Amino acid sequence: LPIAEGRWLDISMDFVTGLPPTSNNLNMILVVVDRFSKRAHFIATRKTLDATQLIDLLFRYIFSYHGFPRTITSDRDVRMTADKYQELTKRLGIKSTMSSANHPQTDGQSERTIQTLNRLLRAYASTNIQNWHVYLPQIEFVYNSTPTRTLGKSPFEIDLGYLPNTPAIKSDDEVNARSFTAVELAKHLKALT
DNA sequence: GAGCCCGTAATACAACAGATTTTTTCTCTTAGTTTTAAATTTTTATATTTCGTCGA
Repeated sequence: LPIAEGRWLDISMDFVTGLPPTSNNLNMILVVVDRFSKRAHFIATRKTLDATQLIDLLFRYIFSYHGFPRTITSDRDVRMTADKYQELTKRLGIKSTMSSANHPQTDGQSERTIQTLNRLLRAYASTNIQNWHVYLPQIEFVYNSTPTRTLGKSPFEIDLGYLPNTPAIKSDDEVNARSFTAVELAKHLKALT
């Protein structure tokens, strides 16, 4: 699919199920992957919270509070083939670009994130049933800070510039400790783009 | 060629592809039922076993 845009104007998301319940939360995987920077957010949820009517859009917007996208790529799921979802996205100026009747490879990068997520979920899933909903933000923070392979830079520092706290600045420069005056961010952030 | 060390660095290969209940015999395990044979008495002559005691 088209390569990249201005910091996740193209985006992907998908669902996987089979997760064990903790508070009647047996979906808990609404993974949204910031395709350009591969920031790859995923927020806990459930099947019965919404069906794209009341609360699904609300945490979709609290994710989208950090920037509206311009293109979705998703599956033929009933939570996104509804008339309510397509029309609201059209009024938002954001395309749908659904899948092709059990062809999840259109959502490949989100599903590849899930494949990376599942291993880390098993790593952090010792307390499988009792209390583990605190681990998804932990898995997010670990996975974003870890450098990938296809780009050589961690997806956290690709968009935000700097790395998270406890600086372990590499031997390139001090440029990854970019937390200072913001009027010159545009030039080098476009260079990183 | 010929190989070796070591230090980087490419490199095909595979996982994400809704998850769960059933379906049909089998095989330990563990608790409830059923039929039946057996623990203490008389007893009667027979015999052998094994104690138990006594004797010069």
